[PDB]
Order: sequence, then C-alpha cells, then structure tokens
Amino acid sequence: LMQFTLPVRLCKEIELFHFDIGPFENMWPGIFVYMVHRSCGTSCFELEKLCRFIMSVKKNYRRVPYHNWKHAVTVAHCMYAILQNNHTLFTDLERKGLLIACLCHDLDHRGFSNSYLQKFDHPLAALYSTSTMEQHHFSQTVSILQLEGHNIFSTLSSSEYEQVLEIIRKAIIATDLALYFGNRKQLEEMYQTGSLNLNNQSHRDRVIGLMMTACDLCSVTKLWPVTKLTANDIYAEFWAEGDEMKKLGIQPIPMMDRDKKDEVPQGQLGFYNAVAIPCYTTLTQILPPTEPLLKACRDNLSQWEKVIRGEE
Ligand SMILES: Cc1ccc2nc(CCc3nc4c(Cl)cc(Cl)c(C)n4n3)[nH]c2c1C
Ligand SMILES: [Mg+2]
Ligand SMILES: [Zn+2]
Repeated sequence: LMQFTLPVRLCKEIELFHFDIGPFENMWPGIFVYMVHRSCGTSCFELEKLCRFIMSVKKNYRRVPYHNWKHAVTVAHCMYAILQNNHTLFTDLERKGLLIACLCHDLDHRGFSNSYLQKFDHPLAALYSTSTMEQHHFSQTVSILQLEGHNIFSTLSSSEYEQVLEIIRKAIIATDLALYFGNRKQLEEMYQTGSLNLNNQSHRDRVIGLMMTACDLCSVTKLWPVTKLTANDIYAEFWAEGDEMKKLGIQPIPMMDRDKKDEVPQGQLGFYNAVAIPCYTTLTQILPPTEPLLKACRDNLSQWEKVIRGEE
C-alpha cells in the first residue's frame, strides 16, 4: 500500500516535541496523515475519506492570526509526540480519536474569547452557556463527520463509534482553559495521594483533558524564535478583542488592551507561572516521557526573564 513519507529533516524532527510544522501550508495535510499513520496505523482510516475530512476541516478554520489551521495542525503534532512517547498507555479508540480531536478543537474559531461572545450577546452564547466556543467546535466536528464520504469512523460499531465521539467531545471541551485549573488540581491531588488510577474511566478523562491543555499551549515549548513569533499572533487576536470590547463601551482586561504592549514580557511570566509550567509539571509526573515539554517551557520562561532584564 501507499505510505506517506517526508523529507529527511522532517522525518527525523517530526518525532520531537519541539517540531515546528513550517510555513508551507500545502504540506500540513500530508504531515497530519503521516502522523495518523504512524500513531494509529495505515488501517485506521480509509485514505480517501480521511483526505476529504482533513480538507473540509481546513476549509472550516478561518484566516485569523492565531486560532487558525496552522494552530490545529500544531496542536495535533504535539498530541502525536505524546502518543508516540507513551505508546502502550492508550487504547485504539483513543489513538484514533485524539489526533482527530486536536485537528478539530478550534474549528470555526473567530478569534474572540467566550467572554467576548457573552458580552456581545452572540447567538452562540445563548445556545451554549459555558465553554461556548468549545461546544461550537465539537458541533462543527460532528457536522463535518456527517457530510457524504466524510465518515472516517465508518468501520466502527455503533458503540465504539459512540465511544470515540465521546472521547472527542470531552477532549475538545477540555481545551476550555477556564476548566483547566480545577482539572489540574484534581489530578495533582490524586497523583500525590496515590489514588490516580488509569483503569478508572473518569481518571483517564482527566488525564486526556490535561494532555489537551498541554497540546493546546505547546507554542510555549518550541524553539525561542517560534515561541516569541507565535506570541505576536496571540496578542494580535487578544488586542483586536480588546478594541471590540472598547467598541461595546467596556474597558477590556489588561491582557487584551494594546495600550499595555509594554507589559507583554511580564504577562508571559504570569502565564508561564500560573498556567504553562504547572500544566507540564503535572503532565510529566503522570507521563514521564513528556518531560521534554516541561524542559522547553522552562527554557522559554527563562527567555522571557531575559527580555525583562533588558538582555533581550
Ligand atoms: C498586561 C497583561 C496582563 C495579563 C496578561 N496575561 C498574558 C498572557 C497572554 C497569553 N495567553 C496565552 C494563551 Cl491562551 C496560550 C498561549 Cl500558548 C500563550 C503563550 N498565551 N499568552 N499577557 C498579559 C498581559 C500583556
Ligand atoms: Mg479553543
Ligand atoms: Zn486551540
């Protein structure tokens, strides 16, 4: 059969956590398929269906600075790296569902936060009172799965199918950062009191949620220039949201106020300390082979420290 392969530098570097998928959009679908094939198998999906699914997914991301198709493929690659470094800890449905969840997790994002949707009073905020965007993303995922010739899970039983979609739903909801804090605390407590049990489905769920946050934040685990340049895209969205807040006559939070450009290095520090480092710490405790993510995050915190000290 037909193996996907990649040029040598990509073939080797794609295995690493800090891999950057590059500026060539047209290679991203091939990169994704390569990853599905090695982490799941060449038999997981019918090639024609999968290609058709990928292209509809891509069509349904919008051209926003950060929450775009490149972000989806990046988040899927980090999940790939995690799965490949812990290959025996995951069921076959999980391998199947999680890369798909990652590719789908921000479908049809508009570049605005849940909080902005609520203040604007967007129709999505009446349809979904919490995790507004994330329920929308899962909803779009189901839509695409139901298009003719797009059912990549056709080979599964009714019940396996329901299990995979339920893995996907939960993985996608977990990318709501508001939910991450409580989830990481629970996981911390269970690991430390020795009660963490991966045969317990609700424990697995929590562990998979933290994986999702880890993959979704993975721009803080890249080479410094990738990290630094991605941060620019991240703020370009947040500041456009800030302007939109001001348009509604509401003072935006400092994160989203472009008048506070100067405080970026400091906001990054808070963010690495409150969110990123704890995320990768607990992930490393639970899944030791993911330590390179923690190590890279700490390297990048150290770089933001240098930016503050005027050494950059
Ligand atoms: C003035 C002020 C106050 C509070 C702030 N908090 C930040 C962090 C923003 C942020 N958010 C994210 C997310 Cl959701 C993902 C990733 Cl991967 C990254 C790297 N980031 N970074 N900046 C702040 C500023 C400038
Ligand atoms: Mg999201
Ligand atoms: Zn995301």
